[PDB]
Order: sequence, then C-alpha cells, then structure tokens
Amino acid sequence: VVVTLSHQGYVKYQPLSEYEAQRRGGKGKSAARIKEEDFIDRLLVANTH
DNA sequence: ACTGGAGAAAGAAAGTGAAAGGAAGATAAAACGGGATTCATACACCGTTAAATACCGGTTTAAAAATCCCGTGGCGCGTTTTAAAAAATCTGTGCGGGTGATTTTAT
Repeated sequence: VVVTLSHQGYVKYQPLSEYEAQRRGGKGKSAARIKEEDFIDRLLVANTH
C-alpha cells in the first residue's frame, strides 16, 4: 500500500494496484482531496504486516 | 405554714417544607463529508526533425582538505523519585423451591 500525510495531520492508505505505470512527462491523476489550506508533506510505501 | 404532687406557661433546640441556581446532564437543527451517474473535454500514445547538450585532451588555481596544540563543556556513572502497567482481591447476579408482605379503579 501507499501512505500519505497532510500538514494538519490526516492519514490514509490505498492499494498499490490502482495506479498504472506510464511514460515520463505526464501530468498524473489526483491521489487525495486537499482542504482549503493544506498540502501533502510525506509519502510512504510499505506492507500491511 | 409548710410540703409535695400535678397541671399549666413559657422558653429554647431540633425537624421541616420551600428556595435560586448552577453544574450536569439531556435532546434537535445544522453543517459536514462520503459514495453513484454523465458525459465533454483534455490527456496518453505514435512517427519526424533542429537543436541543445554530453563528452574527450590538456592547464590551473584558488579553494578545500589535512595536520598539530589545547581547553573546555557534553556525555557517563551512581543513586533517587515517579508515574505506569500488572497481579491480586473484592462485588454483583441469576438460576429454583421456600418465608412473609403491598396498590388503583366502578357502582
């Protein structure tokens, strides 16, 4: 899974099989919904156990 | 006149019914956040080419690395406190036969 954390503190993880590889130079798809004033600071990849 | 019992007055202490109010609860309206559709529209993938960049050979030189002396504060040791977690000890409760008790209405 992949773990994301926001500045004010919000945790969540998603299955890794949802995002598919592509070629460099793209824009990508949104991974989470941000609030009015917040931003993502960390990103982690790890196993459930 | 005097005595001792008895009833009535008077006074002081305790129990009482009623008391704002305030923290401590409780209950609704509201604002919120997370899923099912619906596409148009912007994004992903495939051929072409000018241009921008990586790479090699040889200097150099100024800057950073290496070395030596020393004087301290930042870790290390030993011994106390102090919360935190764990083990030990109490407290209720229901199963089924027995003893004894309570309340409200109409005519």
